[PDB]
Amino acid sequence: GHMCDAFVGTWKLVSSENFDDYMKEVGVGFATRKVAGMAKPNMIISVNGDVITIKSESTFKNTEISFILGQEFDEVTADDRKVKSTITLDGGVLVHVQKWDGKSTTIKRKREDDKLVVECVMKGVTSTRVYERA
Ligand SMILES: O=C(O)C(F)(F)C(F)(F)C(F)(F)C(F)(F)C(F)(F)C(F)(F)C(F)(F)F
Ligand SMILES: O=C(O)C(F)(F)C(F)(F)C(F)(F)C(F)(F)C(F)(F)C(F)(F)C(F)(F)F
Repeated sequence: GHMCDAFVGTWKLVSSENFDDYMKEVGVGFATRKVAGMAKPNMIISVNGDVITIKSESTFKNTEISFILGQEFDEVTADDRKVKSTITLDGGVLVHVQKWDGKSTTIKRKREDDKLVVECVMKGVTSTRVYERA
């Protein structure tokens, strides 16, 4: 169970680019966009056998997803979309696709330098969020 060894630990947000535009394209409502943009989340990534957990903690809301690489699962996103999610390990990157309502979005969680970078894409709109170790 070593696929995710470069991701495990705790992380805190450094910077965010185009995040509100990404959320707009996804369809997130105004108030959720404003709370999300204001959060300084702490991310916890952990491995228990085959099951990986990604937890995001912020002042007003936490999320927690647990999954096996390659196995589709149900996710209720923070903006309350009911999506079908699959996360795979491709070239050292966690590639997460969410499918719902005839639409898709991809969240790539990757390593760059000493950082964990989250790249979100919806119909050509890309957000880049950089985390440092907590
Ligand atoms: O509208 C809500 O219910 C909310 F709580 F404001 C929220 F925006 F969804 C949120 F969950 F807090 C959040 F900000 F989106 C978040 F916590 F999920 C996040 F985006 F900050 C993180 F990065 F933690 F996921
Ligand atoms: O920083 C991250 O870990 C993240 F993955 F980029 C994310 F911010 F959590 C997010 F997935 F983009 C997101 F915030 F959850 C969201 F934008 F997708 C959303 F729409 F679910 C919400 F509602 F939280 F904004």
